[PDB]
Amino acid sequence: SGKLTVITGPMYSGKTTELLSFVEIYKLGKKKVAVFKPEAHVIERPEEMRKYIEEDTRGVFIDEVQFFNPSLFEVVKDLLDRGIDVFCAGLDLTHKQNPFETTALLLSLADTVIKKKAVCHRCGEYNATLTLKVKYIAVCRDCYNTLK
Amino acid sequence: SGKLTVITGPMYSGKTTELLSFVEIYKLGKKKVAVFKPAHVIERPEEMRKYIEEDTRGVFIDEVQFFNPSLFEVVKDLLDRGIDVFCAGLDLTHKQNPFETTALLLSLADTVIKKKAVCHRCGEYNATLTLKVAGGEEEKYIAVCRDCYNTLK
Amino acid sequence: SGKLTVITGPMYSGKTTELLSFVEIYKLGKKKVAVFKPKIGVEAHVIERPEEMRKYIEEDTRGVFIDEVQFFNPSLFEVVKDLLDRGIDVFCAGLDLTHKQNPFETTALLLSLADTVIKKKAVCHRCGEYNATLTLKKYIAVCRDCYNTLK
Amino acid sequence: SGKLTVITGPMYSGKTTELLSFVEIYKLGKKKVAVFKPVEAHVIERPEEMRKYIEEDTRGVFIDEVQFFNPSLFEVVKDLLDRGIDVFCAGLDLTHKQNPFETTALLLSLADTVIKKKAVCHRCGEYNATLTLKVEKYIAVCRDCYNTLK
Ligand SMILES: [Zn+2]
Ligand SMILES: [Zn+2]
Ligand SMILES: [Zn+2]
Ligand SMILES: [Zn+2]
Repeated sequence: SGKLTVITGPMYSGKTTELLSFVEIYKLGKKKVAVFKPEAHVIERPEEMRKYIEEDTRGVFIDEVQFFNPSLFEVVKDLLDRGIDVFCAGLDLTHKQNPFETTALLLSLADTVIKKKAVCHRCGEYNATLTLKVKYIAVCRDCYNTLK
Repeated sequence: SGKLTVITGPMYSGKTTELLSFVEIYKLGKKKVAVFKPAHVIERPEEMRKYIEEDTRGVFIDEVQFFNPSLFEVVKDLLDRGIDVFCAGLDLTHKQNPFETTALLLSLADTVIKKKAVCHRCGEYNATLTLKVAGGEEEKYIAVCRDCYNTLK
Repeated sequence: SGKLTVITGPMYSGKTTELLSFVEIYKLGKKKVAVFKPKIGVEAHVIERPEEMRKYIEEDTRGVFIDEVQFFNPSLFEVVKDLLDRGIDVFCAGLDLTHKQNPFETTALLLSLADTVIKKKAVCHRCGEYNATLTLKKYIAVCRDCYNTLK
Repeated sequence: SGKLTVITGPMYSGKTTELLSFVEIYKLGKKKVAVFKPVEAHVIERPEEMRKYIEEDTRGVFIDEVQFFNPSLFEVVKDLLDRGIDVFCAGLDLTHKQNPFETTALLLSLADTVIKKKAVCHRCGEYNATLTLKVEKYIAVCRDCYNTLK
């Protein structure tokens, strides 16, 4: 079976650079990869991935998954079932601290969860877990609460 | 502020014994804790209020799958008040669908711990799913890897 | 091949309990385990030397659990490796650093071998925060800032 | 105080880019950082040479290929943590004969966080390589493949 890794955290936490880190490890090992965003194939629906996935593909990499429809749950469970490893990067929470549904569903399915931190825009510590509106900023919980 | 740790995985993955690892650290430290299951046995997340005091430094909640998704805001508020929260629950049902309350708390978590069980079928330390099977020997629930889930279920 | 998991942290960081959390999952799963501790599966076999483990391991044994590894001879590194090569999962708990913040060598060597590392924290004795990573001095668990205020 | 993160694994498991990724997060957050090897990056022979490149401003220090530094790096890193500086180190945990690299082992002891990286196994093509093997070239392999090839 393939395994699912989900990388998550606020804006500016290094999510996409983590994602393409694994992309690099797979390419180095000479595994065939397919990379998607909402060199990546820019797609509207999760059902568009099949067209860029070959019999040969052993890794599928997905960026900004919060923006995909939740049907990506089922398409990823299917790739896993076929023995394809899947890596997904996206925001866990909105700027109002509500979950992004597609990331939540993927977090439930994940074999491995990576939570990434950012530098806090207000206090400067490497301890920021949240995204705050106004342009977007990454902040820790305490700073989020004092800023609104 | 408080930080949220979420322990999850399939049945028989040791998630309760794990959250007790955490209760104990706090007791050893002479800290006041409040422990909940669906340890006080409550029905609604809004009932935690009654058992949490001004010097409660840690909140521990088991079987989180069985609570209403309002637990998300209950926990968010505890974190903002500086109280550390530890939650254990199942991530997926025997049909491999997400439990909503667990999925919400994983989005909010500072730290996620994914637990594995022993695969009931192939024997390896690698089971991530729960499956309902015929219960003639010991309907029953078993923990399986994905390969074995697909073979059996 | 077997997998190595190492749990480390200061005193009072719940390392022993985490180790039993792993024993019990093998037990529920009907796997045969062997549990060891050093001379300072329901029995913890108290043994002096890492080479003494072989006498309690049957062809059948699928997981090996070792507590307080800092007190074992560093030969534990080769004995654990052999166990991995024979398809047996090993889980080890111990202190990473002495009360003087020097590495415990055996725990150090096991960390380089580990497939998985779990770093555990205690409640800070001075501080009250869930952030102690160090042991001090009675022994007391403390965060790095309080360790420096106290000594 | 600062916190120590140690990134480890076999060759081609992506340690260097993992470390640089943490550099980028810091640089974007407008923290002053310094990088070292056996935002300015310095090549240094001894760990004690970091001292002259750390300013009162410096909030992150990033150190690569740590298996080649003297074990004295442990106490240099301890001092930096004690002065409020965060430290990220990346280096090989095991040599190609599966003996510990001493310097990494000690930093693993000091670490607050440990990241173990995996490579794709050169022999069986899986994402499960934890070991390095001299074959002269070096390759990454799982334990099972290592023992199959020697
Ligand atoms: Zn802040
Ligand atoms: Zn199985
Ligand atoms: Zn303290
Ligand atoms: Zn292999």
